[PDB]
Amino acid sequence: SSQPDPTPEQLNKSSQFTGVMGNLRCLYDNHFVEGTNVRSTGQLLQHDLIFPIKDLKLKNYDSVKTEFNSKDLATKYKNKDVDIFGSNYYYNCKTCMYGGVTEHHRNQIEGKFPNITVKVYEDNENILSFDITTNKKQVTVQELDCKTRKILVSRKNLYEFNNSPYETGYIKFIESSGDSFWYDMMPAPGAIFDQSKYLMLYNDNKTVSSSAIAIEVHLTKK
Amino acid sequence: SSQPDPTPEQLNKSSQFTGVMGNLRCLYDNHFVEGTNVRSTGQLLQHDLIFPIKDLKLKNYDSVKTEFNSKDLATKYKNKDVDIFGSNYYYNCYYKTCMYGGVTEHHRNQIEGKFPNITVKVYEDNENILSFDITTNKKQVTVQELDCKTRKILVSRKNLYEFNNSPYETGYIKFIESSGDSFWYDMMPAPGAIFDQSKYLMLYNDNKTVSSSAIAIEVHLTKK
Repeated sequence: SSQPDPTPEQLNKSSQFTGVMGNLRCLYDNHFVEGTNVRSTGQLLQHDLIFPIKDLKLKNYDSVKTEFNSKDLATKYKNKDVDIFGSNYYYNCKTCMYGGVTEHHRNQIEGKFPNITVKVYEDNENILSFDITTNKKQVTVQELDCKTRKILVSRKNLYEFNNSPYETGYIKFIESSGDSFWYDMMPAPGAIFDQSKYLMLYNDNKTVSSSAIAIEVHLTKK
Repeated sequence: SSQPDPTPEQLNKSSQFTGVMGNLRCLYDNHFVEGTNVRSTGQLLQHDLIFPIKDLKLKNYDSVKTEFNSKDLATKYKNKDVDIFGSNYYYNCYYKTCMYGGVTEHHRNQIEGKFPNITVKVYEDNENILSFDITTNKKQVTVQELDCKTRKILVSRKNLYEFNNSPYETGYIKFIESSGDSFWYDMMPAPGAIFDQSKYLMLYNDNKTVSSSAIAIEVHLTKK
């Protein structure tokens, strides 16, 4: 069904993270891997797929490897023409990511793109609202998350180079049925931030209808 | 008599076409040239005819030149009042816009009352999963007009052609006349990165026509 909302004791405290928050910020303040109608050119293990997505922008990679939480997901998009959108890392890996794959055919939106509203709450107060878009009928939650966080960094300093103005923060997605789930936007405690480990949250390749999804960002101020 | 149905190997594979499928899509997704009771105003060679059909909609052309696979066809409609319906192109049309066939005599061909319902059966991997009807106002209608109308719906409803490529690997449209005689057209582009519109539309240059009240259409596609 759906995931129970977070308890304050269930959320990571940014104040307890002592590393450089800029390592998390760089995963969302910027450009994301993007591929249109591509086909996998190989794979390493039964849980991933490699796509010939070159970086025309900064020339940081000539291909990308994405990982899924199951062999089924990889088998599924193995020989399909797909679209890719997500946050990549180099740390442990050419550049990798997780999930971010949707079937290209029949998924292209014609005409007006859907307006997905993001309601931002600070200490339970709807303080800001903005819309994001997509060109996909069925879009990965990752693409929506990425686009939302980018705006949150640019407009609300969600992540700063050192730490964050917010103690806790989670992004909640609600589908038409009322079913919801959320992601912790803050890093685990300690001085080290493992990017390859954090982005693993996107490996379920979860997708939703772009015209039937609501987003809520809940933050607590320091 | 009739054309043998296509073998899998006789059909173009969209996956082998690397250009922009949108160049083929644009030939069947919007408007088609249409003229009612017009008369040719000239011609360049012996197997074409120019008609004073103006683009009232988008103002993209003041006349149209259509080509046939023979001089006889051009001579036949040269001085007759005709109706025109077809898919036009603008890349390598000198005499504006060009086309192939699409001509039927206007007089005695106008349908009075209820227009015929031409059923289109759509098959995906040999499974009839969808059927829809198209119509026309002509007793004897060109198969170009029927093809055009069918593909337009297929693009709008089944994403037959997308901007990049297509959800279907192979695809052909088959026409069957009352006698059982049939023929088909390959709906997929030739392999490679280039799509020649003027070359593709040549399939309509025989100006083939059929009875609108005695024709069946079948679309056979294979999924990717």
